[PDB]
Amino acid sequence: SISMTTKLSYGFGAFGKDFAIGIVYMYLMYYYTDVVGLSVGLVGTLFLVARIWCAINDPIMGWIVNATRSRWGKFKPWILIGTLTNSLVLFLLFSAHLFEGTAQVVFVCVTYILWGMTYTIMDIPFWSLVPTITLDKREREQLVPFPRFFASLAGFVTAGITLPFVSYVGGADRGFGFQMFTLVLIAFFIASTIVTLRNVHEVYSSDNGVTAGRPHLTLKTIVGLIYKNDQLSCLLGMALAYNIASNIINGFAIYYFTYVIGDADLFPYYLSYAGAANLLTLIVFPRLVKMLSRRILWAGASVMPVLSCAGLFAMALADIHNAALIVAAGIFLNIGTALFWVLQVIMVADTVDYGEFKLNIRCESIAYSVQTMVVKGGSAFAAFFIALVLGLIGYTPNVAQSAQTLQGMQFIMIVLPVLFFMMTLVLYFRYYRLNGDMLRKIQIHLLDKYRKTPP
Repeated sequence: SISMTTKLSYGFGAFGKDFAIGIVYMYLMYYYTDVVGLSVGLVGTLFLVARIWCAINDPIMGWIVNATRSRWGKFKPWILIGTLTNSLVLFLLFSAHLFEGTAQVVFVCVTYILWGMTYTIMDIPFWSLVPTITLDKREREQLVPFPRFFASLAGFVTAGITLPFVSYVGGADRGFGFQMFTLVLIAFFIASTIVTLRNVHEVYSSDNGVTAGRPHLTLKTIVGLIYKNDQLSCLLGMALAYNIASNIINGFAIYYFTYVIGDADLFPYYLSYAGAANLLTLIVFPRLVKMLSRRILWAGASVMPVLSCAGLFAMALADIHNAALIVAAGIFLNIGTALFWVLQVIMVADTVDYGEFKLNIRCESIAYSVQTMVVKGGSAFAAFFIALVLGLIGYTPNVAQSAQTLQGMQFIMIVLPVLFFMMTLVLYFRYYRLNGDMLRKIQIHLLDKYRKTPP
């Protein structure tokens, strides 16, 4: 029933959506420090505060999107505004190398936080289009792999050709090449936004006379829809734990690839094989959901990175530091993250549907606001837990540290993501219920309701 054109246009939309932020996530540290000359402490504090601010802003953006009424619906206008304003703020962000002194710092602080906010404006409604397109289990399963694959491909093409571009254009003057590549990103992002706005046509969307929308809602009642929707709360917990675990693992990988190994011959192969695994598991997700249960795929999504953690734990117990083990851990982690993200989008859709069922309110913006809130709070809480463990083990900041202290810090860093994954799976298998006959019950209920309600 889903137009192949719709799948591919939403995929290109996701490509442009993530191709504009991968550069930030991946090289804003290197820009701010190696090009602009700012203290690592300042940059880290800014990143933490901004992630907290975005997490708090997310539900406000959900309230805004839900209470919106326009010609193109309640999502497309905010999608366009977000893309445009975020492109502007991105270019301004990577133009920080011009100023100096307090003028620079202030600039850097404004742009960055604005960027965050702006992207939030763009992010929530985009994904909220998913539950308004299908409403069916298999259709969602074979829909969301397109955008997830395209997001991952954007991230990996960034990691691949973002530095060669900055080097070719400008040369020496790294800020200039950065802003030129930024313009490239702006072009792709706006093209993708136009594509998704024209082609993606929301079907079962709030705004429709039959879809049980309640636009005039308070912030109190809307944020209460999160707690009242017990399944959306389960999703909140699951995704928060999974994001904390994956952020801790990614920070460990960054630390051991940037500072420790020093063998620059490895990271290319690690990235290549990780991207291969991720894109392959995304391509083959429509298959294997029928071959293997939805629950089974969630379990595997969290278990594969647990295998990666165990492998690198064995690696740390010795000092072999085998590159084969590194690439295997990366492959497993990437398979897990792909499965997780696909199932997570499908589950946000399922949860907005279950909210319309249990309650009588349809609200996609809030569920995907929860998604983005959790995406940001994951990094926030991972940093919090790492600082907690450091203070507990007595990690003086960048001063001489015992050998066993460092090895134990590494071991506990390996361990606690396993705890978070066990938490995700406990919560899933004990409280989640949207994978079987329940899903079809919700579907038939909503479809019959729409059929009976006067349009």
